[PDB]
Amino acid sequence: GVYDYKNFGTADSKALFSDAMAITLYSYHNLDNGFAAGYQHNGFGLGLPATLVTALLGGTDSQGVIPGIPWNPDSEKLALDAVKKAGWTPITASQLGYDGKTDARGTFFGEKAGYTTAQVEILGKYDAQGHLTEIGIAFRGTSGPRENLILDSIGDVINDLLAAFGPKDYAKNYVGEAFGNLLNDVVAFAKANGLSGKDVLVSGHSLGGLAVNSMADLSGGKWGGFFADSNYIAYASPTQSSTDKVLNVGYENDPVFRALDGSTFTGASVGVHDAPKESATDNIVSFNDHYASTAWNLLPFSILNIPTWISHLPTAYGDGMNRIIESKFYDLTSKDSTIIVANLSDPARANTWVQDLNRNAETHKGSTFIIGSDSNDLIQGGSGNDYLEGRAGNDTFRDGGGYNVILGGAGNNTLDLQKSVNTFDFANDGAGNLYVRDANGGISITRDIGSIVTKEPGFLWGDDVTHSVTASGLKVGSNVTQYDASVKGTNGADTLKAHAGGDWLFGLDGNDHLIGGVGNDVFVGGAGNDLMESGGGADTFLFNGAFGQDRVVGFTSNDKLVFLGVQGVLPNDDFRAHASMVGQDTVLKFGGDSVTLVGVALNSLSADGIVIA
Amino acid sequence: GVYDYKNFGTADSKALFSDAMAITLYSYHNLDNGFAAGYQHNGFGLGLPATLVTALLGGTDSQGVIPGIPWNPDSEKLALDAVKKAGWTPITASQLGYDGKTDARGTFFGEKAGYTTAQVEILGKYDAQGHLTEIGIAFRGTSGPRENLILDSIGDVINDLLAAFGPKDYAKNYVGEAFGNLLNDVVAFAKANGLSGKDVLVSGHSLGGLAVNSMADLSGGKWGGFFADSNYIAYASPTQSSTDKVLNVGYENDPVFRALDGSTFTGASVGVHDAPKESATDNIVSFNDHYASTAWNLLPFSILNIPTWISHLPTAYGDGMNRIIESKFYDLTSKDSTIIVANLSDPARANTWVQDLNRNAETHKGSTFIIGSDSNDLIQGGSGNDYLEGRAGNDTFRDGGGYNVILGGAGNNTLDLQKSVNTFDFANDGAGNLYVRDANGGISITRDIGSIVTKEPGFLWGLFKDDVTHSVTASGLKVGSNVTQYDASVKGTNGADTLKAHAGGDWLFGLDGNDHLIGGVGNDVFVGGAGNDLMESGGGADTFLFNGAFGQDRVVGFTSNDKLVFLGVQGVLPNDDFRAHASMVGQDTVLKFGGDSVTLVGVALNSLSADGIVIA
Ligand SMILES: [Ca+2]
Ligand SMILES: [Ca+2]
Ligand SMILES: [Ca+2]
Ligand SMILES: [Ca+2]
Ligand SMILES: [Ca+2]
Ligand SMILES: [Ca+2]
Ligand SMILES: [Ca+2]
Ligand SMILES: [Ca+2]
Ligand SMILES: [Ca+2]
Ligand SMILES: [Ca+2]
Ligand SMILES: [Ca+2]
Ligand SMILES: [Ca+2]
Ligand SMILES: [Ca+2]
Ligand SMILES: [Ca+2]
Ligand SMILES: [Ca+2]
Ligand SMILES: [Ca+2]
Ligand SMILES: [Ca+2]
Repeated sequence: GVYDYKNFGTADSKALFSDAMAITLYSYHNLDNGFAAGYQHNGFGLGLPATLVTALLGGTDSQGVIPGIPWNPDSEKLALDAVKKAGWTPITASQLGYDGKTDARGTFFGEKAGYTTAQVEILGKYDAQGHLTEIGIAFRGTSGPRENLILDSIGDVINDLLAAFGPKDYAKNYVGEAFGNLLNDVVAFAKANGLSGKDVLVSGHSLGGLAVNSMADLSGGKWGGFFADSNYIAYASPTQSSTDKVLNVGYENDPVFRALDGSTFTGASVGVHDAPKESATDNIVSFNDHYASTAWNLLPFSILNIPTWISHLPTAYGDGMNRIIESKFYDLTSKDSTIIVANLSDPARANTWVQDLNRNAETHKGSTFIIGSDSNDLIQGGSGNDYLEGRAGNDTFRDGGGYNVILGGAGNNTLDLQKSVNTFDFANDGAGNLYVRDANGGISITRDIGSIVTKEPGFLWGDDVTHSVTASGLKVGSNVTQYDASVKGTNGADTLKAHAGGDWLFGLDGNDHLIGGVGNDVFVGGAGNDLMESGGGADTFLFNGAFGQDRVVGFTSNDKLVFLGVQGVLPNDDFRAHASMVGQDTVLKFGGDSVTLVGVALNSLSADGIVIA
Repeated sequence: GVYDYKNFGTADSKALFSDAMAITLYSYHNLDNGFAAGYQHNGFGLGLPATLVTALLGGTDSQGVIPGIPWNPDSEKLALDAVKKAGWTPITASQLGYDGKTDARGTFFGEKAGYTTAQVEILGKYDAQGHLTEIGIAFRGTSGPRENLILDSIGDVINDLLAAFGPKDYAKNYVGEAFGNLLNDVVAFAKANGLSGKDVLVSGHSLGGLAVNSMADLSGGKWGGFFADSNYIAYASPTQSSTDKVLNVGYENDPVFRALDGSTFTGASVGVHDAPKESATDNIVSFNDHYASTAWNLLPFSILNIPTWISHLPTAYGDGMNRIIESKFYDLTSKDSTIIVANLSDPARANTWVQDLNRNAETHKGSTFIIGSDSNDLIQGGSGNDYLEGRAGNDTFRDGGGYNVILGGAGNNTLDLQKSVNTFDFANDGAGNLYVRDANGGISITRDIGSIVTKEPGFLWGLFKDDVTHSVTASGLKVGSNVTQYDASVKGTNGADTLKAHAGGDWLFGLDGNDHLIGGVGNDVFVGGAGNDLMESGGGADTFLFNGAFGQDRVVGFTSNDKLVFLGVQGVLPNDDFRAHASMVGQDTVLKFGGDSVTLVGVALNSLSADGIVIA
């Protein structure tokens, strides 16, 4: 998964992640709530003035920067309710025996001159019998309490500037100078509750992402080494620690994120700074109204260009990245997977195609994941290999080519092929998958998409035609575009045999024996350990999901293997990364799943006969 | 005067400038009205969020950036009405026979791709019979009509960036590209009406300042040389044309003003770029809440720090610089005079002293002018020479020493000396001038200050200090039963007088008329006043005060232990010493200040020393 961490598996990494996000969101106390709401209703162009009104005064359903407006919700109490729902309760200065500053909310404040506008939250996770099981440490980014916002922010900005322009280790020592004492009292508190360093999660966003990396840098030497094996997940940090301890998560179009290298100011710092970084997720795009805008991007991408900071705001971090966590494609992803997160306003969502523009960023490689919203989206895949997820709402998909998985989600979803129905082949396995094969051999596996739009010039001489996806073909009323010749199996073990003319063969679940003929067949073994025999001709073998340990017989020169939505594909992996000889057979391994090409020598294979997506 | 332009002289360059400002303000259509009104109420600190709310939404007495809010006044009708009160009526596309684009307000829009967000107003002044007498051309700075604010602003800023980072001469050609055809129609429309270039005023703020400079650069060679003798007054321009045609007016703490040199982006462009520039007013400060604030100024001054942009906003340009135009000190000032303008919010004004902090600027030289508001101000003159102006409102002054003029204005005004009354001498000519002399000989001439505050030794034998308020009366400073006496005086009349000092030493007040002031062996202070006066020392260590239009005077007996003091006199350029004003005429040294002069009978110029001739 993109957020895999240390040697925690997929699931434990995600749980860690969601906690870090939750405690990071709490540390801001819903300050950008008003912005988020104003933006969602108004956008970031014509209606940007109105978005900004809401950023300051919120509305009936949001609180902006100004406190005590009666018709606003109590966003701060919602912020506390939210963190508790996640399992976290602030630990009082009283429980730690801390003699430093806190405010009425229990927020801890930096200890030394020049660090007094620093903020951190210390939080506990308690079990059923009420024992402490985990400590959360969330460092607040730039900004402070609504009561002292401007003055507090000015302090933070001096600190930010010192990170870039001051003592060489300024950023590294930030947490030592700000919370050295608080953290000794935290070490004592954990000990007293039977907790070690492994039971501590450290998070924060922006300046607080800097703090995360600071503590990681200091953790080997300070606090008696107690925090050395703690969990560090930082969001939108300008810096990266010199350790291997920190997961640095951000949107590649957030200009704050990785602004420094790892704390060095460079020429890149005030422009695009998108070089690959070991600690960072390199390729996550917040597809927001700014990113999508042609007008906005006539201006230079720069941390100095304030409008670009929309991509920095923490609510879109929490909302967009949560949907990456929930995604059906999640386990396909890794740290540097290209992922496009639908983050448009309501009015831009109505007329803007979410797509990989690759704006202001190094060239994206490998497959692309586009993650929709729970509202009606317009999603456009590229000409390469795509994973498009609609989620809820009535979504419409386009895609430019290659090898794709398109999941409609809930709602009434539509795939717009933009071309004549006659340039495609359709098949359906009877188990919720519609296969679309285009004139170039690219295959899309589609689910929950009930309408296909095609352009028919020589029926509508100037021309969209809408086909329903049914068990008997694609239908325009009573008129049928037939699926390609198929043999459908069951979720039991089946023997399936192709006709001489070629068939799509659908094992579905169970260990199936698929017997090709002299024709060009398409083999979909399905889940389970399948035996597939070519029988001659130019055959396609397609592998998707947790496909099993398959055996392929009679595979030749003119045959194609297709891997799509399978485990362990690093950006731009080719077949060689997954292939070995075992005996006389070539095996291709994808996570725990495998294909054995019986009697085929590794050296006879060509990347053009082997598609990895 | 600070805004003297070409050879129009004091008064006509003032009226020119007020015209330039009036049309510059119109071009913005009151876009910053809600900010100005928000700032005045809330300030720029704790109140900054509320200030921005008003900037966007206005209120019941202002319109912010957002159109169509029921309870706002029509700030765009107010702007039209204001430009009309100023004499101007926008000229229509039909009158010009212009085939380009205009919007519902008559505003003209740029002509070519990449200039479509440029805006200009073309206006006409008409006489009593309705004949065109003048054309005004007012280019809009960054921003556009409210209906399209953001997208229009993005275009403008792209233009700003190309001014710095684009083709050489991008700024020079901007008006050529944006409005080349419009200008041809304007030439033809002016010729049609009997006008030449000299009847054209060109103005604009920010990017419109850049546009003033572009048009000046191009005027020689384009549109047939027609506007080569036009009038060019640019506000807050980041650039300066390569010509001698443009008055570049700006606040020195405005980060946009002079950002480029004169079109070149340098290291200083992103910081302080306060180098003297021939075409520009180098030393005018907007004393606003940002400038005042120690916390804000922790942050580096840069066009890249958006808060510093408070000093850029047009209403504070119109309002501050109008007070400059109106000042009783106006005609003392020149292009590079140090001038501090009171621009504080209502909450900042009650507790912040207006003073020359010299923040984020080259060291200020010469006398300092501090201009107040029509509210109650706190004004702090420096240890050098100051001209302090309260205007209306109940004002309070402090001043750190030197030679000063302090005009209280209307209201109940107070001079706070911050030390014992015993360290000052006081004199009064009976004509409204109260003179305050400190322990070092520094003189302040004050008018319309009815209260003097002193800090006196108090309880426990001076451990504690008392603040005592004295009333200025005919017989002295008075506190209850205690009178602080004026220094011994002889007062003349507004006709010709002969006045004689007693040997103990007197202040000799000639007043109007040509007076004969006879000093004695004591230390006298001579104030010939208006008219041509004859003043003889008599010996001792004497002081001769010259202020205003002091006439042609003759001083006899001036020696090495005497002192001349020029205060509030014409033609003192920043940091002038006497040598810029001194010549020999036969046996006599002559000092000249505009049309006024002092002749030091039989003193040789080369025996003089700056110690004995104070110029302020
Ligand atoms: Ca803070
Ligand atoms: Ca990237
Ligand atoms: Ca694709
Ligand atoms: Ca959706
Ligand atoms: Ca859907
Ligand atoms: Ca089966
Ligand atoms: Ca199977
Ligand atoms: Ca076959
Ligand atoms: Ca299988
Ligand atoms: Ca504009
Ligand atoms: Ca200056
Ligand atoms: Ca002074
Ligand atoms: Ca006043
Ligand atoms: Ca007289
Ligand atoms: Ca006289
Ligand atoms: Ca004498
Ligand atoms: Ca005289």
